[PDB]
Amino acid sequence: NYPVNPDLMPALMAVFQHVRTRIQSELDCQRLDLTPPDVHVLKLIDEQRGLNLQDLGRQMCRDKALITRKIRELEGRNLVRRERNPSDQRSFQLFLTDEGLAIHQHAEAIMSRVHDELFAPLTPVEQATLVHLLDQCLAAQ
Amino acid sequence: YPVNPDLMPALMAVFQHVRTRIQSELDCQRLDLTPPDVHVLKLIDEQRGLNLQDLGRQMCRDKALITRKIRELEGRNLVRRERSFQLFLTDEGLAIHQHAEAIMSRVHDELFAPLTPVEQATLVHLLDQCLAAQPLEDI
Repeated sequence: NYPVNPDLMPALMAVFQHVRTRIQSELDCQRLDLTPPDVHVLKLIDEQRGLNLQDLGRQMCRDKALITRKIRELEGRNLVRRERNPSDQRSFQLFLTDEGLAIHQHAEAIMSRVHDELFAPLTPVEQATLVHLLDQCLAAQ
Repeated sequence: YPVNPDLMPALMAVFQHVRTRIQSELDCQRLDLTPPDVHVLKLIDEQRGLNLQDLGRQMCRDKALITRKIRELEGRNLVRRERSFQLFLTDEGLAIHQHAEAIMSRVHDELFAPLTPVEQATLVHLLDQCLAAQPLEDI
């Protein structure tokens, strides 16, 4: 618990803003009509076939009400589909339509490209130092 | 230079932590706002005369979604509109915004407090590094 440097909050926020700006710009130029949260959601559904709406919201630290609307949005765009769960058949399983999987694979490709561009100016040690300091802030909360 | 696999996840984790803390704090102070609202109010305050299209660009969200958010903030008497329409905070908007601002700095202070003064200064340098490549050119 030491005094807080005044430049930190503004500096952190400028990085967050620069990242979403650059990502959005590359997403829009490939005309995917997706935002980072959408890409995030498709990625989680693909990596866990049969993912549950409840588990989706939990993994993302978001109220179910929010997650349901986003899913509703993606379903309305034919990127996501829901099907009654066979097991306890009281839940609903999430799956990517063929279009959703395709758009997810392309969005991810541009994501890793933007990531490389954003952190390239940083040496391997500078990056690891950045990860470590960020990690220490969180671990002490 | 290879890209560290844990860097974006670390940044996203910090983003998530800040968002949930701000939300929680806003709920405790009963300001009836979400983190995105705070962000919107901050951009309008710091860029006087901002129009719907610019706000949309900075939020990285489409005009349709941004239009709805502003209509809600107008109905709540926090924002007012005035070839393009400029956005201004109302007196209530300025005050609510100032509340959010205090909550914002408190959340960031708790996040950074555990770091030593040297770790903080170093964090700032690394963060400055993550910003757009070498620009400056006066000649």
